[PDB]
Amino acid sequence: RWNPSEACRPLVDDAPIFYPTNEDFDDPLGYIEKLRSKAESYGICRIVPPVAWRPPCPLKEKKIWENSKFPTRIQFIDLLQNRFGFQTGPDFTLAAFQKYDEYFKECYFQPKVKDLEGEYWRIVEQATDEVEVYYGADLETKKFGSGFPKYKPGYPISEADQYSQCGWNLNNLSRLPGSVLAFESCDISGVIVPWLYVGMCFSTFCWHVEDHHLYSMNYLHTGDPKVWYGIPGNHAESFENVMKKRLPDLFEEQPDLLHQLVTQLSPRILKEEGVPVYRAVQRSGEFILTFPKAYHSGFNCGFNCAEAVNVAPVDWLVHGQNAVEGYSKQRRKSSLSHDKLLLGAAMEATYCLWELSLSKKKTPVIARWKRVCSEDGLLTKAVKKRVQMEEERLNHLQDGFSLRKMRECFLCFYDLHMSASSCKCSPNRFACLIHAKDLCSCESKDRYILIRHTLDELWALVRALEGDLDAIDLWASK
Ligand code: NI
Ligand SMILES: [Zn+2]
Ligand SMILES: [Zn+2]
Repeated sequence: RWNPSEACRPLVDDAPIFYPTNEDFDDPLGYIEKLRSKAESYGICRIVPPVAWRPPCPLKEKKIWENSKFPTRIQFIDLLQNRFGFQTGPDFTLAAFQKYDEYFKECYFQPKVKDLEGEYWRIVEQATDEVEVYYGADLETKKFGSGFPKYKPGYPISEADQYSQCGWNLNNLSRLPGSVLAFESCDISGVIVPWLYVGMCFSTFCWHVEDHHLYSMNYLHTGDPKVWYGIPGNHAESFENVMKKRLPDLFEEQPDLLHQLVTQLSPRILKEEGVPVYRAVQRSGEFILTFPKAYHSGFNCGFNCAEAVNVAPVDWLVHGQNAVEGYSKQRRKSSLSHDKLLLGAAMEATYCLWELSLSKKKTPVIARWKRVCSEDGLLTKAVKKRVQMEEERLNHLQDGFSLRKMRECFLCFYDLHMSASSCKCSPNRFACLIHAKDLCSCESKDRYILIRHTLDELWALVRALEGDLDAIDLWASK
């Protein structure tokens, strides 16, 4: 079934590859921050851990490897570009799935990475026959278990414990100090608690971008390589347009195709249309880093098991803001509360400044928070921007609206953590301040607004980030 004479490998330049020291790996967020200047213009990058950094994998224990079940879905590789969703497949264990991957490869190819790539794109672009494969995607590490070790009390000291404490352990990455996801109490699947992906030959994750345009970190625990293609964030729009222009219209039946994640488009076609694409080959024991609003896709070269999680350093905030605004225009539901995270970061920073006031010990965390909140600080800019948005929206209404001190918009599903407009007629139903008028049609006397913080309190927060001790004192008490 393999036809190497008609291979269709695209000519894609390689994404950058990094080799961090041990010291570099002692501080994940700082290293990511430094990687930004070098690799954000690419969209993705490959990260090779220092020599001998390789955590044990609990999934390999036979109680899980042989007996733990996960569902799969069916992908028709020949239909990914030229033609809908991935149908239910059979249940698998890791052992069974590895076995079937072996069977499949031997039948199919009677093979190095580039051969596999050429054949994959041959199937996608110009299919001679139908090719179906199974994919175990978005598996929740809570039920099944994580690929990373966890600390277990009552055991002798081992390297496993050290790995379980590590910041590059994807179970710990999301809520590290410096990542605003730490201010979300719920263990959101995928976003804060890592997802597991079990792949076989040709298993595909189509073109997509992360929810809220977050950072994405992926670790390949075991198995065959995974081929990645990535688009720079600043070209996202371009990509989108090309998708509308090179598959016209697989955007008719479903204006919402981009977010369905069932469509593949060759990097060849993207390059002919002027969209820069970069390539990475992820092998077991390696990381793939994905930047805000950076489209990515790819496929597996055989049986493997990967883990993925989100992270949100302060420099993401801007993007994040944009994202939810976009969602509001798209009438799409959010996966998290942005204002909650922003406010959380602001209050944490304010607390650190307040601690500096009392001449308490200066810690690396306190330092990091301080360097992002002055007049020029990124956090301060984010908060100030948000507050300005609130002021403008508030000004547009409250003609008799009335206010009450303290949830999605009924119309655009905007998260209402900060403020929510409602009426007497319809309690338990809310609108964002943009669509406050669209809620009811009642007279102003019956309208009103739930508000978490008065406007002067918010401006006080902005001032506190800029270093006013009275404002700092005020917000430290919250
Ligand atoms: Ni992703
Ligand atoms: Zn709204
Ligand atoms: Zn009303």
